[PDB]
Amino acid sequence: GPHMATGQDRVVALVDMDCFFVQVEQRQNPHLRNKPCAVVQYKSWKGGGIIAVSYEARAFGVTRSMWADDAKKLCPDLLLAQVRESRGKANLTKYREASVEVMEIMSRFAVIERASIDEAYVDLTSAVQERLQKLQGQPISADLLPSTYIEGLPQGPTVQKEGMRKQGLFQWLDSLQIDNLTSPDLQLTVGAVIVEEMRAAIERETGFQCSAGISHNKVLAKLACGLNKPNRQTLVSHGSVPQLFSQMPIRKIRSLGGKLGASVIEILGIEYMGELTQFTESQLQSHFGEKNGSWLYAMCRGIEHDPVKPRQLPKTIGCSKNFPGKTALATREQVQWWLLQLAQELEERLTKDRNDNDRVATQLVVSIRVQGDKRLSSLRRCCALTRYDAHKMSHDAFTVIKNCNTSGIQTEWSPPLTMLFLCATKFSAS
DNA sequence: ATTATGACGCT
DNA sequence: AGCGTCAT
Ligand SMILES: Nc1ncnc2c1ncn2[C@H]1C[C@H](O)[C@@H](COP(=O)(O)OP(=O)(O)OP(=O)(O)O)O1
Ligand SMILES: [Ca+2]
Ligand SMILES: [Mg+2]
Repeated sequence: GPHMATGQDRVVALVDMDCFFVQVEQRQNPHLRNKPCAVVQYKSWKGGGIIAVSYEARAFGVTRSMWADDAKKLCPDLLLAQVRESRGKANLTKYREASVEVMEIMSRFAVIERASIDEAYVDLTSAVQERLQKLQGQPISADLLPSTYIEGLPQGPTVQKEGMRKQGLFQWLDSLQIDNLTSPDLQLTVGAVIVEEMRAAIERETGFQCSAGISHNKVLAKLACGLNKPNRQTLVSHGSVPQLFSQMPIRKIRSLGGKLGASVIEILGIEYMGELTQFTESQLQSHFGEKNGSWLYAMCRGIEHDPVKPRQLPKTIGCSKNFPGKTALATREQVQWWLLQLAQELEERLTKDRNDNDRVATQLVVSIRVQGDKRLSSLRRCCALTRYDAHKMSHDAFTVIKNCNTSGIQTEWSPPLTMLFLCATKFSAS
């Protein structure tokens, strides 16, 4: 009843760029704009691996992870842009720098948590309170929400999508009580107005379009964001949760896309998020552990407490290359050359990071994979990172891994290496 | 023969 | 610490 918390204390948004790497390439090369196009890395093997796909191309069934030669079978006129190559490896600098552009604009509106290269969570709670004071009990015009969907509406008593969007919006605004400044539905609505403004600013100043979700926590904001893409934003109210979750596959919720989600389905014999409400907190804890059990118990009711962490910069800077099939490194000279290439890119990124962000990494992590292992990493060892120098870093990396060489021969490397990975971590202010 | 990342949890 | 999971 009156003591039962409802997880409506915050307004949280998740902003995610539409087909991000593609938009970066389309801004640079107008010939790619408004075309079925994809971004690919490498080229020799099957025309390269697709990593981002424009919405026009998705209509043909082109997807991420598809080989470009295969995508071309679905979409003969597919245009491609290739990821830059430096020191023999894909170099993602252009996209990282474009990411910074967006993150800096968002940070003008509120504190953000960088969640990936192309998305950030936003805690809008305080910004909403402020805007509410400005409004002075003034109603919110639908004009202020020109790209917003209200999940679950319209309902009750309509052919085209934009018209549906507006009907839903009008039902929502018609029911709002703007008299109450602590009304969670009102707070979300004002949050959506701010997110419209943030999204407009992003597009004006970068050229990039994005989608967004607005709700009361990160998981719902994230789910909302994906409900209407591209170039639209979705508000998921506390009230919409029971209907939304009643047919929502468990795997769609962030963190349940893998083995745990699979275990939830298997052990409990259920399919949808809403079916979780029927179990006690202790029951869920017994199957999935104290922490997961509590989290699932609240989450299936639309409640989640993870804070938007104030962190705009990545916590690690890493460089990685796979050496698949026949290209696996089988000589010490090979291993040393590629560690150097990786270390050189890393030094470059580290030096720029130190200048821009006044911090220095203190730990170097070195990871490899050996031919045969089905695991991402076979071995992960750390050493001290005392100087931003590529030759030293690569020499150190070699030293920590050199014992993995089964070969009785000094020159040879066995079993061959199918992945190398250098990662700088444990930053300190400088 | 996706690849190149990046965060966080467990013990 | 080194490993595993989940994600973009
Ligand atoms: N598995 C991956 N491997 C390599 N790069 C990836 C991978 N997943 C995502 N990326 C890169 C390319 C994407 O443009 C960018 C953002 O990813 P993501 O948000 O999942 O999709 P997207 O922005 O391309 O399309 P959407 O409009 O569906 O969000 O990160
Ligand atoms: Ca995206
Ligand atoms: Mg994303």
